[PDB]
Amino acid sequence: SQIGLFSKICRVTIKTLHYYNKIGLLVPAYINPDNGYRFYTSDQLMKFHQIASLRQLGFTITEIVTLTQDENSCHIIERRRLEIQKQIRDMADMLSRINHYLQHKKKERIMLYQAALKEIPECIVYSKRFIVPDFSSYIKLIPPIGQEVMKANPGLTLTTPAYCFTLYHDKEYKEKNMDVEFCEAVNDFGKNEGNIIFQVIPAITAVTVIHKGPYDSLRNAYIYLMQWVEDNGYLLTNSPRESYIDGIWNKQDSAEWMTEIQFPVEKV
Amino acid sequence: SQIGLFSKICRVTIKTLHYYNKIGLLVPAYINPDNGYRFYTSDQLMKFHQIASLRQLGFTITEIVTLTQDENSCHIIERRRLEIQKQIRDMADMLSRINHYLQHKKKERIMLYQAALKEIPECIVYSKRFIVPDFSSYIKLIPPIGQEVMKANPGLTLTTPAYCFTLYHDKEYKEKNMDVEFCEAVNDFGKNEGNIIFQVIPAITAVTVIHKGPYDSLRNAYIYLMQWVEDNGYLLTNSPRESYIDGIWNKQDSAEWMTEIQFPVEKV
Ligand code: 118
Ligand code: 118
Repeated sequence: SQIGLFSKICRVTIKTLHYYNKIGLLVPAYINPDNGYRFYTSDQLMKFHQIASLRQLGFTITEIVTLTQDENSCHIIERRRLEIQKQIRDMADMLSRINHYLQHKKKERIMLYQAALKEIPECIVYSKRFIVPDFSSYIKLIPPIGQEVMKANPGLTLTTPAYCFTLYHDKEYKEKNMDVEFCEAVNDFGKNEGNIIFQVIPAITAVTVIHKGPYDSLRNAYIYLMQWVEDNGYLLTNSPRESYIDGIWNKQDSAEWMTEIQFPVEKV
Repeated sequence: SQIGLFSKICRVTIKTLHYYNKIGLLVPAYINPDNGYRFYTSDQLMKFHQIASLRQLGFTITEIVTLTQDENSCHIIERRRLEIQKQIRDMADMLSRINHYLQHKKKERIMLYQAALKEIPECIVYSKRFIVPDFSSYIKLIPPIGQEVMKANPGLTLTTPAYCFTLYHDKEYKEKNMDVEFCEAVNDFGKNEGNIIFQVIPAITAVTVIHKGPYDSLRNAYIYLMQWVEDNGYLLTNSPRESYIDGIWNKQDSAEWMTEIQFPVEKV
């Protein structure tokens, strides 16, 4: 059976048979030496059937070489079983994500906020946890802390890139009784004089959305994020953070400012 | 903020930012013409955030380059949703097949048969449907059926490759007095003579198993295939075909016989 007839028997292209010969997966029975023409037999169709049966299960080519040459190799198929289970979980989450994205673009003509699930590493921060009467009053008392901590810790260099955020330790919603904890990441340990202390903040996977503009609309992102958090079945494992990209330090106009709200979540 | 500090903000590789810049997506703010350095600003971070959100959604890069600026293009999102649904369906299929594979390999030392789905086209066959008392009498009676057909039709040329097969239109296991229909696909129309007719057999999606051995033990294969259709949640849509590829006519050794069982099947 010449390669054309055989390629139509097994119903696959010629280049596929060329490739399977090139990698040594399916070798013709008899190659004519001067022309190089490949001729197969029935016992090449018998092997191509096994090859295609394994290849419909997603096995990579080298995995098929091993599956056909090494017997009692059930650990590689089980490994592939676990990987396929992981991709099914991931694809179902993707389904929920794309349903929510389509649900939004029909709900609003503009996508104001996209939600990204990113991993944030562990940090070394100086932290002050305290009650706040008003979030507007919360903004002013931070540069005093900036003076104070650099005073008490000489030569303490903050991490680059700068990570300056807020934990919201409140389990429900209110506007004037916010129990917050301001954390900012530095390089080394330090002195703990004052309400300012040092602590290690563990690495977390968190869904974050970046809101750009003034802070009075920031709650929007939270409602959105909360929707997201409930829609895709994620569970909020820790208190929500808010990391400051743009603000009074870089830029003077308060409408081009930008913060990023981060929800610590776990997949359940 | 050079590309290193920006790549450390997003926790992304320098090569990814390079690739994005090459493709036109996420062009940086300032490319210094003396040394070609790349400086990024936080607005580029805001753009990269939605880039990373879509890349976390499964969207290919050309789809992100078309989605990040032409904000009206929405049909491409239900289209991606349909692609993901197709993949989830096929992955669930694959998962059922891998679990069935694992149970069967843990069962027996030797994997005798290996099922594979393939799309068999429609084909113009000549057919003869009739009753047989046993399998051996049937095996002996096919060749005179072929001889009668080649005599009654002058100029009848078979199709290459030779798709010559039979159908068991019974639904339960009938060992004797079988209602069997032999058929073979030909090049073009002939004239109906006797009880042999011509017709066009429609294209199917068939789960196939190649039996190597004498014909009286093809039965095993069917049971296996049956388990495969009940286990992996497929459904037998039509009478099972059995195609003869290699056998007593081409090689007189009984142990080099090849028959390709084809269950017409549909997904549930
Ligand atoms: C110590 C404590 C706070 C700040 Sb900053 C800041 C943070 C990261 C990168 C640049 C600046 C600040 C504010 C105004 C003027 C100058 C610096 C800051 C304040 C509130 C909330 C978040 C960050 C700086 C040092
Ligand atoms: C019409 C009917 C049967 C056969 Sb064949 C056969 C040939 C090629 C591929 C598959 C089957 C046959 C028999 C003798 C000499 C040459 C060809 C055949 C034989 C036994 C059982 C079933 C079919 C051929 C034409």
